[PDB]
Amino acid sequence: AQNPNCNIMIFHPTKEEFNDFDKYIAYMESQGAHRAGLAKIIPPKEWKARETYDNISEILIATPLQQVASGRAGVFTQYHKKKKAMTVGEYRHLANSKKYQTPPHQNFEDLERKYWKNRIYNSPIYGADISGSLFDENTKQWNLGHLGTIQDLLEKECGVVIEGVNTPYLYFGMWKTTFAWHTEDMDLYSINYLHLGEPKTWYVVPPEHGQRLERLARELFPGSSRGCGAFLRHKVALISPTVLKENGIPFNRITQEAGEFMVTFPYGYHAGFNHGFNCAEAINFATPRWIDYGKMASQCSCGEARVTFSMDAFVRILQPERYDLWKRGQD
Ligand SMILES: O=C(O)CNC(=O)C(=O)O
Ligand SMILES: [Mg+2]
Ligand code: NI
Ligand SMILES: [Zn+2]
Repeated sequence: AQNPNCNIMIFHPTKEEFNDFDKYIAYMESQGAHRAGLAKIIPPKEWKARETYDNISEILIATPLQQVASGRAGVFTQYHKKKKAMTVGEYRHLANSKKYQTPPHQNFEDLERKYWKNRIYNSPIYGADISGSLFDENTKQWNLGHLGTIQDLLEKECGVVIEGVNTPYLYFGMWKTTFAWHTEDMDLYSINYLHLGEPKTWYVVPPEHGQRLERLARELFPGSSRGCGAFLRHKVALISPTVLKENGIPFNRITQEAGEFMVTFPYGYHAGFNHGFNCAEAINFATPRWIDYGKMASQCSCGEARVTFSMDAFVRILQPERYDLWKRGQD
């Protein structure tokens, strides 16, 4: 069995290997990359996502989210307070202000220590989940706006044509902006490209050990657990690496820098934080190996998780017994 310790693998494809996205994902899996839940892909040196980032300041962040924390430094929840719209240029200035800017630090490990010690005492503002793309239309390789759609994968694998679309989303981050512990909708893959700016630190639990994380989370968030049998679908809970280590949960960590892709694999729980002003782009995708994970994915039916239009068909076709109850949560 390849990669039996479930380490995060880093890949350096040549320009020739960067032509066929599906084929390269399958190659990474042949080497055991999926066992970690997360892989890093460094694009060939010839490749670029677009020519410059000099003209992005007029993108609108219609609903910036202030991420307010409750709990203790290593075990907390966050809620998202909606703020007034602002442009990317306004947001960048805000991120760089004395109130929100990255502190002085020695290296990524020192910054990680400062994040875990101090995150809860601040409420950073995240421009998340903005439909759109920063890939140039002429970028032919690994262009996250030109991937094969999950609807077409389901149709190719299973023969059933379904409604729905699959488009990318932009994330504009600042110091301490946080992504809570989660898997993807329907336990899909994700791919994330860090277009510009400061790094993003990721934490991930191997898919084969995801239920260990879920059991800890039920212990650490006991009211939330009673409220919903899949409350990590709410994307609000944080647990630090120190706490994970104290409770014996297998995980790994890695820092993504600008110009790098990360791939999350089906049922790979992940969480993380941004080091400073940055912009990422991400989208879900599927392969034939995902289908069995989609069929088994948990679902939130309490009403909190509220998701996209396109998840309807996935539930309806892959999970017909759950469909009725899940849809009641959606309506
Ligand atoms: O970058 C972020 O804030 C969160 N992104 C992801 O969870 C992803 O790409 O799957
Ligand atoms: Mg612009
Ligand atoms: Ni994710
Ligand atoms: Zn729920």
